[PDB]
Amino acid sequence: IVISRHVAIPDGELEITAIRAQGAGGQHVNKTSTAIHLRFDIRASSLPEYYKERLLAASHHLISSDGVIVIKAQEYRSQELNREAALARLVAMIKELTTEKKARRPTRPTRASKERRLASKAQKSSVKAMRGKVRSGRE
RNA sequence: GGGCGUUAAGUUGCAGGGUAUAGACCCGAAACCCGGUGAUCUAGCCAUGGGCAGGUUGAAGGUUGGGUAACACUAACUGGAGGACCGAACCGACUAAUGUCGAAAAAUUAGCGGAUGACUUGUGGCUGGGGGUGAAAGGCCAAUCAAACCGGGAGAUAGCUGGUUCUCCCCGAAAGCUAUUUAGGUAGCGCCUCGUGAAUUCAUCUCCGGGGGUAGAGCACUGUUUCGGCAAGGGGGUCAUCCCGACUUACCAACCCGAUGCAAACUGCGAAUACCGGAGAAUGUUAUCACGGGAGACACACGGCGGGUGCUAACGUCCGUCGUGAAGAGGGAAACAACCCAGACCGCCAGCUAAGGUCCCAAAGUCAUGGUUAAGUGGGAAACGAUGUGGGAAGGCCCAGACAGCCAGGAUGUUGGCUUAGAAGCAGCCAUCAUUUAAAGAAAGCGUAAUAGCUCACUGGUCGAGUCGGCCUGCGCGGAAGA
RNA sequence: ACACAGGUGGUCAGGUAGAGAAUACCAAGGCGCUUGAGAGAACUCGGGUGAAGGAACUAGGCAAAAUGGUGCCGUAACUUC
RNA sequence: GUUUAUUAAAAACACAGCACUGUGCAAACACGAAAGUGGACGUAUACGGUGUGACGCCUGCCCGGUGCCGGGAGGUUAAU
RNA sequence: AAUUCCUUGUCGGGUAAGUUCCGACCUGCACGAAUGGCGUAAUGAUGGCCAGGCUGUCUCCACCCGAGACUCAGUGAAAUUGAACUCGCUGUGAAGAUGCAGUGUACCCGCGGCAAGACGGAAAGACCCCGUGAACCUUUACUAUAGCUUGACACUGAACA
RNA sequence: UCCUCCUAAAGAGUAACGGAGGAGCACGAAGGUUGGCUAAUCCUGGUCGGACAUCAGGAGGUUAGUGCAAUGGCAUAAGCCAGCUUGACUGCGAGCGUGACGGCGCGAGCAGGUGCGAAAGCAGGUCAUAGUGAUCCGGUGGUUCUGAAUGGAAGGGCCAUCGCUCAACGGAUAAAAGGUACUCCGGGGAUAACAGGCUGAUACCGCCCAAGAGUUCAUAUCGACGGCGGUGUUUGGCACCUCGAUGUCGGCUCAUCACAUCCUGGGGCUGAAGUAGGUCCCAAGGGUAUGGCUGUUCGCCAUUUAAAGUGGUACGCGAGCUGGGUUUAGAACGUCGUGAGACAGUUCGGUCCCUAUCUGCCGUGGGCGCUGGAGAACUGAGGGGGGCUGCUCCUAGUACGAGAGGACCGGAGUGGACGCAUCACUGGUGUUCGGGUUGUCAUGCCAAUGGCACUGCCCGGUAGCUAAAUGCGGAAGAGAUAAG
RNA sequence: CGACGACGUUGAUAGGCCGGGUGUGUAAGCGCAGCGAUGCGUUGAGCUAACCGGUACUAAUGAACCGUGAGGCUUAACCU
RNA sequence: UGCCUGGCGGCCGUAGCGCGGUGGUCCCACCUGACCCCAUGCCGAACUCAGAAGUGAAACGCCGUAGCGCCGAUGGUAGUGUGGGGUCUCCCCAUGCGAGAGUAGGGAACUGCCAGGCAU
RNA sequence: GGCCGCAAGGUUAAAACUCAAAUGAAUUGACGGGGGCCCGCACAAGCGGUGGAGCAUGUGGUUUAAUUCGAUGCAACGCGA
RNA sequence: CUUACCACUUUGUGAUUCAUGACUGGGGUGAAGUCGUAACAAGGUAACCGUAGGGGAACCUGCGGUUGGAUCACCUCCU
RNA sequence: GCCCGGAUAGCUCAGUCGGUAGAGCAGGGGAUUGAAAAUCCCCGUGUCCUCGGUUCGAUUCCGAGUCCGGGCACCA
RNA sequence: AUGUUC
Ligand SMILES: [Mg+2]
Ligand SMILES: [Mg+2]
Ligand SMILES: [Mg+2]
Ligand SMILES: [Mg+2]
Ligand SMILES: [Mg+2]
Ligand SMILES: [Mg+2]
Ligand SMILES: [Mg+2]
Ligand SMILES: [Mg+2]
Ligand SMILES: [Mg+2]
Ligand SMILES: [Mg+2]
Ligand SMILES: [Mg+2]
Ligand SMILES: [Mg+2]
Ligand SMILES: [Mg+2]
Ligand SMILES: [Mg+2]
Ligand SMILES: [Mg+2]
Ligand SMILES: [Mg+2]
Ligand SMILES: [Mg+2]
Ligand SMILES: [Mg+2]
Ligand SMILES: [Mg+2]
Ligand SMILES: [Mg+2]
Ligand SMILES: [Mg+2]
Ligand SMILES: [Mg+2]
Ligand SMILES: [Mg+2]
Ligand SMILES: [Mg+2]
Ligand SMILES: [Mg+2]
Ligand SMILES: [Mg+2]
Ligand SMILES: [Mg+2]
Ligand SMILES: [Mg+2]
Ligand SMILES: [Mg+2]
Ligand SMILES: [Mg+2]
Ligand SMILES: [Mg+2]
Ligand SMILES: [Mg+2]
Ligand SMILES: [Mg+2]
Ligand SMILES: [Mg+2]
Ligand SMILES: [Mg+2]
Ligand SMILES: [Mg+2]
Ligand SMILES: [Mg+2]
Ligand SMILES: [Mg+2]
Ligand SMILES: [Mg+2]
Ligand SMILES: [Mg+2]
Ligand SMILES: [Mg+2]
Ligand SMILES: [Mg+2]
Ligand SMILES: [Mg+2]
Ligand SMILES: [Mg+2]
Ligand SMILES: [Mg+2]
Ligand SMILES: [Mg+2]
Ligand SMILES: [Mg+2]
Ligand SMILES: [Mg+2]
Ligand SMILES: [Mg+2]
Ligand SMILES: [Mg+2]
Ligand SMILES: [Mg+2]
Ligand SMILES: [Mg+2]
Ligand SMILES: [Mg+2]
Ligand SMILES: [Mg+2]
Ligand SMILES: [Mg+2]
Ligand SMILES: [Mg+2]
Ligand SMILES: [Mg+2]
Ligand SMILES: [Mg+2]
Ligand SMILES: [Mg+2]
Ligand SMILES: [Mg+2]
Ligand SMILES: [Mg+2]
Ligand SMILES: [Mg+2]
Ligand SMILES: [Mg+2]
Ligand SMILES: [Mg+2]
Ligand SMILES: [Mg+2]
Ligand SMILES: [Mg+2]
Ligand SMILES: [Mg+2]
Ligand SMILES: [Mg+2]
Ligand SMILES: [Mg+2]
Ligand SMILES: [Mg+2]
Ligand SMILES: [Mg+2]
Ligand SMILES: [Mg+2]
Ligand SMILES: [Mg+2]
Ligand SMILES: [Mg+2]
Ligand SMILES: [Mg+2]
Ligand SMILES: [Mg+2]
Ligand SMILES: [Mg+2]
Ligand SMILES: [Mg+2]
Ligand SMILES: [Mg+2]
Ligand SMILES: [Mg+2]
Ligand SMILES: [Mg+2]
Ligand SMILES: [Mg+2]
Ligand SMILES: [Mg+2]
Ligand SMILES: [Mg+2]
Ligand SMILES: [Mg+2]
Ligand SMILES: [Mg+2]
Ligand SMILES: [Mg+2]
Ligand SMILES: [Mg+2]
Ligand SMILES: [Mg+2]
Ligand SMILES: [Mg+2]
Ligand SMILES: [Mg+2]
Ligand SMILES: [Mg+2]
Ligand SMILES: [Mg+2]
Ligand SMILES: [Mg+2]
Ligand SMILES: [Mg+2]
Ligand SMILES: [Mg+2]
Ligand SMILES: [Mg+2]
Ligand SMILES: [Mg+2]
Ligand SMILES: [Mg+2]
Ligand SMILES: [Mg+2]
Ligand SMILES: [Mg+2]
Ligand SMILES: [Mg+2]
Ligand SMILES: [Mg+2]
Ligand SMILES: [Mg+2]
Ligand SMILES: [Mg+2]
Ligand SMILES: [Mg+2]
Ligand SMILES: [Mg+2]
Ligand SMILES: [Mg+2]
Ligand SMILES: [Mg+2]
Ligand SMILES: [Mg+2]
Ligand SMILES: [Mg+2]
Ligand SMILES: [Mg+2]
Ligand SMILES: [Mg+2]
Ligand SMILES: [Mg+2]
Ligand SMILES: [Mg+2]
Ligand code: NA
Repeated sequence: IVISRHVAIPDGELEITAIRAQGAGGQHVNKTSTAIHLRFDIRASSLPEYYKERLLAASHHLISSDGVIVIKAQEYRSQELNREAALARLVAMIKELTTEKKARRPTRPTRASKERRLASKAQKSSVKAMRGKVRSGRE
């Protein structure tokens, strides 16, 4: 229920229910609801802004069209493991969907290249000057 | 000196208890090993005969004619290969329904795959049990297969269930310790019973001799803890470089000092109760101890008290002590082993009581006296809330008039000089009755930026006689929602 | 185990339509499957039909429906021709 | 094509092809206490085992480990 | 992906909506080259997905034809079964009551039918644990052993260097 | 296995997968004896030398040390330092403590032979408790022992002593790993999975204090740090029932109950202008979606609805149905393992039985009763069924509002779903009516018919039954209340 | 299945019959045209199940059986 | 017989610290010297010996002094055996036992044998 | 895309898009870790030094209020001074 | 009234073409960047052509081919 | 919820058994070069994680915290 | 001997 030094998941918006797992187990998996179905609204949730407008904007299999982080944690057996695991997946995915890429600063050409350009310009011009038709005043 | 003996009479039957070896209280395995019967189903093979309606495609090749130096190549006709196609018999078993004490220990109905083959089938033969065979599933080997069937070892073994058969009488436990490839068995001991022997032996109570370190308490000690003083040393720098700063020596700060607590692994203190002795009275069917025969038992549960663990959860678990149930009926707690009373030898159409009860179901008080409760509280629940209602002690205000009503004044410097573009009697830190009378602020809730104003705090007038809160308290109410 | 919807090798194998030992109706031949008689309810079994819609049922078009023969025209990607 | 008769008919087994490898024929190997028989009245273009499973493109690195093959120098080593 | 936990990854397609499907991306938990890798026309009672058609599979079932079912006559079983004069509820209780407590209802008795209960019937639970139980199977568990293999001795001798 | 503390309830003992530590040794001096001595740590000065070296004095009090853990001790020291020495002896041992036993432990004194001391005296190991191993089988030495005819001897015995992380430490063998989903047998609810039960940590719900947010204002709403409960819906805990069987996910069909109400119905506050909301009381009468994906409860999504409630009922219901999943035996992929095999990891395939006796319930009768007998019609105790609601319009562009927008209250009409009834319509069916038609057999033959082929395949179709077809119902009203 | 409703010769209870309806859809035979298949006339005929209105033609027969004979006792309002 | 001192015991903080004072005929104490018995893990510091000059300074002993330590009642409280009760993770009643700390207060020790000196 | 190939590939054979060049021969030069001659304290042969220490001096750097400006490779760094 | 013809239209299956598509292979340009030096002299291993293999890339290696590659008698005679 | 190996100059690491600071890289300053490389010389780096017990001494020993990969958290 | 780049 914690992300960073300032962003905290207040846990008042963490609608966890317990469903019956999918897979093997015999007569325990049929009858012991252990898959943690974690639901976590995003819009009306009291996380800081710049989180809501980013989570809702991004497209991820967990977050629904109503804007609810949906987790189906059934990778472990007992509800303590599944609850800690679903909370871990939620923490991780909110971390990952709230980290932003750094702003690529687009560079300018080097001053060495600018002077190389101007020197090539001057060299071809120095050639072209004495190139071509010569002027005269005599006949 | 010490260990073992030294005093006693054994022995032979008979009956009985126990042990030991024999199956040894009976029934009950999975299996193991022998010696044999099985390939008339089935897996494979061998030999010898059978079966495959009908309809499709149409290869190689062959002929012919081109085309080639010759091939090559190509066209037509021909021919009929194929684990080829469609499909009946035949073989099989993919889907579904039915059937599931069926018609059938696996079928039937409708569909389905192969259907000239690595096919199918008839007759006969061969391969055999840790062996056969296997287009491999651990499949099949006579409805039986991760080692067939029959007989024998064999009554295997079974620390495991189940059962144990007539009667009466006396005594009558344990589910603990220790040890265990040991935990659900067993052995010794503790507990039971039957004998033998031995002492005031043992028990109860009283007095006396005792040692504890628990409850309690305490902080001299080990840790811990909050304050305040004491605080030098750490301390930022505004200690200025080698020397340092009366300020920071606010912070920290050991100890000390004074107090405040806490502890199972703390004790400068320390009970009750148990326990060990000594002595004595009374009582107790000698209940004590030693030896000998026979055991059972070593899965205990609850309740009270002291505790560990758990969450001061569990009808949880693990201990100590006691009791009960187990192995104890009866009365009571509606029913309810373990809670309360009480320990049933048999009979009685007798009586007194215990716990519990007395209006009716249901035996007994509509008992007596004095109170409380108004909620079915009694007859389920906490924090908390409440002018519910008894009782107490005390305090405040009161016939110089008490509290509440009542028409009603309560204010000019008080926008106060005052972030003053308002915080105006009532959004500013600051204060600022500071005159007037009995009273009245440089004032609370409102337009609150306040004038425009409201009430308001306070005094007076009537009314007149109780009133104000606060505490202890007893019984109550709300909090109090479930299939 | 039964007077058991099972299994059992070989031969003969007619007419009409059909390619035909499939199939449908028949001849020679054989049998009416060893309890019946009523009634005409649920419900089950084997079936027929269905408005409108058409997989919305569902695990899944299981089932059921549908197509289905001969002759002629045509017949794509892909290909090991 | 075959399979779990009697709940699995498949992606499982087989399969033609491929490779490794043993085997010189009294073959290897197997059933046999042995004789013998199969292999096979076969002879390396053949047999047995192993793995993969038509066809096309292919099949990369490691010999440290375990196994197999080769060595015999040395060490250790049995009966005697 | 027959391999992928996160996972319903992301993207595109398909659908109005697609955890499956198809095509890609690669972050391959844990593909990978004859214990084969990749692709592949044909084949497949093979697995997944889609569309056309078709229909009672379905909203939503309705009617009808037969065989049972039901009544009559004949023959006539079975599983099960302590006994029975065999109610509901709330509670108690070896902790999910026909039987106990309290209470309410219910004249005795059949026939058709349903199946919630009688912890219904069937199978001394195939799950789990225990047995100082068993079987098979695996292996660099232990102990052996068949077989394969070395050497000595024997059958086995001679001459020579 | 052993040692120490606590738990341990003031004799001993006393358990737990309770809380804390340690040992598997060391030392011929770290023992004995005689003699002697007394710390740690602060303060003050002193070459290096100081935070802390050895140095001197004061304070202190054992707060040091005891070879090693903890406890009990220790100053007469058991601590520290010196000289001599080996009593770290040999044979015994009154008594006693502790053990079920095996054993363990303390021991004054006696005989011998010693050390220390002047001597009394002390000394058979260390301040104590840990530092360990039963028997068997053997080894080596010694020996008044035995010695298979006799003498030897081998061997055996007694004494000394050696070899066992036999540490699973009372030690089953000198010698020991696994799979079984191919399983089998004996048992257990003594002991697990589901279900039930006890509890409620967890979960869900409510309440208390409430700083603060809310342009100001704690409460329109939310509520920080904290606190008190309730429910028995999850996950748990425990193992009470069931292991001589209680079938388990989901689905379908059938419901039933609670209210902690999703809609409808009635209210309060509102940061409620109106519509619309938010929240909190009352309320269970009725209603509460179809689809795509997945086996899914769950969820996402599309589209509706007035609403798409939360829960109990063996997380209802399989002697009602399915079997996709989970769970058999086949097979494969990834991974692990050398291998058998294994995987709450996938993937393809995979037998779901029962004739209802009782209770229950849906209907339906027989007997008898109710008092002469009989046929009718009823009263009505009591019980059951039913109770849902949208849209449009008028009220009215009215109230309100700046305008967009837009009422309450009250009427009307048409729908949705549900139920009852019926066949006049629309139809379906209608194998019992009529016709068409393929093949074939027969009626001698043409014609006409009949049989059989699913009713042969079809086209129609009467009555009846029926829904998709039509009509009708939810009331209005009254009484007594709920919140208010 | 019991049951419930109707009727049992003074009868429409069922069956049949007549008529009607409804449905199917122009029967067979005959005649004509056509070589024939077929078509046309008779001919909206024929058949018509449960429906409707009637009609004793058949069957619902006289009977027999069960149920009987004034209804307990005691108290109370009256003629007695 | 009384004072003082020495040695050895009783008891082991009422019995000890701290402050203040007193002793030197005797005893004790320091002290002289270490030549000798003897010792210093170096040193007559310690021991040891031979001595007595001086000293009561320390130490020792004696008398006041509570400043401290220490002892500490009566009551009450906690706790508890036993038997009941409850509003039962803790209390109450009856009865029995009765703390710890604290309070008033106490408290500057008492005592035995022998030896010596002093005074009788 | 076609035809061919088993395959690697071959063969037939474009366009979008950009660039004002891409090229061939030949001259002069520069360069070669190309050749051939020839030379200079270039190497070799030697002698003595620098880098090592201190100092003077100048720069680079850092600092300052400025540390004035300029050279900055041989050809600046006891340089203009 | 009906018979053949044929528009329009509806099927089913192709053909071609146009636009479009996750992702991808190359290309060109820009080029300020990174890693190398392959080529140009004997470019320091001559280069290049074909072909096959490998590698991060220029390219490297193998087989064959071309010169569009620079000196080419470095212990010698007298022949 | 732990547990297996772990916390070391500026960095990759070594390395012992109480009395360790060792290697390599890198870096700096030179040497060369026209200059950057590449090379050739010279130079020095930590108290062995915040710690908390022990010991006369902590990196070598036992426990909280960074958690490195992870290992397990399975059975009906 | 190999021995890059502005
Ligand atoms: Mg599993
Ligand atoms: Mg065996
Ligand atoms: Mg035989
Ligand atoms: Mg067929
Ligand atoms: Mg066929
Ligand atoms: Mg045969
Ligand atoms: Mg198998
Ligand atoms: Mg068989
Ligand atoms: Mg066997
Ligand atoms: Mg025997
Ligand atoms: Mg037996
Ligand atoms: Mg008795
Ligand atoms: Mg036991
Ligand atoms: Mg046992
Ligand atoms: Mg205490
Ligand atoms: Mg303390
Ligand atoms: Mg204590
Ligand atoms: Mg026990
Ligand atoms: Mg018993
Ligand atoms: Mg009793
Ligand atoms: Mg009783
Ligand atoms: Mg009773
Ligand atoms: Mg009770
Ligand atoms: Mg209350
Ligand atoms: Mg018969
Ligand atoms: Mg038969
Ligand atoms: Mg036939
Ligand atoms: Mg019959
Ligand atoms: Mg019928
Ligand atoms: Mg049909
Ligand atoms: Mg019909
Ligand atoms: Mg239809
Ligand atoms: Mg239709
Ligand atoms: Mg359609
Ligand atoms: Mg669907
Ligand atoms: Mg089908
Ligand atoms: Mg069909
Ligand atoms: Mg096949
Ligand atoms: Mg076969
Ligand atoms: Mg089968
Ligand atoms: Mg078969
Ligand atoms: Mg294969
Ligand atoms: Mg390979
Ligand atoms: Mg090798
Ligand atoms: Mg070898
Ligand atoms: Mg996906
Ligand atoms: Mg998608
Ligand atoms: Mg894909
Ligand atoms: Mg391989
Ligand atoms: Mg393969
Ligand atoms: Mg009968
Ligand atoms: Mg009950
Ligand atoms: Mg039934
Ligand atoms: Mg049963
Ligand atoms: Mg069993
Ligand atoms: Mg004790
Ligand atoms: Mg005790
Ligand atoms: Mg001594
Ligand atoms: Mg100093
Ligand atoms: Mg010692
Ligand atoms: Mg010791
Ligand atoms: Mg032994
Ligand atoms: Mg002899
Ligand atoms: Mg043992
Ligand atoms: Mg043991
Ligand atoms: Mg043992
Ligand atoms: Mg398997
Ligand atoms: Mg039990
Ligand atoms: Mg359970
Ligand atoms: Mg505020
Ligand atoms: Mg509030
Ligand atoms: Mg149990
Ligand atoms: Mg448990
Ligand atoms: Mg228990
Ligand atoms: Mg139960
Ligand atoms: Mg069970
Ligand atoms: Mg309510
Ligand atoms: Mg109600
Ligand atoms: Mg009503
Ligand atoms: Mg409802
Ligand atoms: Mg459950
Ligand atoms: Mg269920
Ligand atoms: Mg069933
Ligand atoms: Mg179910
Ligand atoms: Mg049931
Ligand atoms: Mg199948
Ligand atoms: Mg299936
Ligand atoms: Mg009702
Ligand atoms: Mg009609
Ligand atoms: Mg009709
Ligand atoms: Mg009809
Ligand atoms: Mg005829
Ligand atoms: Mg005819
Ligand atoms: Mg016939
Ligand atoms: Mg019709
Ligand atoms: Mg009303
Ligand atoms: Mg008529
Ligand atoms: Mg006509
Ligand atoms: Mg006619
Ligand atoms: Mg007292
Ligand atoms: Mg006291
Ligand atoms: Mg080309
Ligand atoms: Mg030189
Ligand atoms: Mg230098
Ligand atoms: Mg120099
Ligand atoms: Mg110059
Ligand atoms: Mg090159
Ligand atoms: Mg070169
Ligand atoms: Mg190069
Ligand atoms: Mg080159
Ligand atoms: Mg290479
Ligand atoms: Mg950790
Ligand atoms: Mg450089
Ligand atoms: Mg270095
Ligand atoms: Mg570069
Ligand atoms: Na190898």
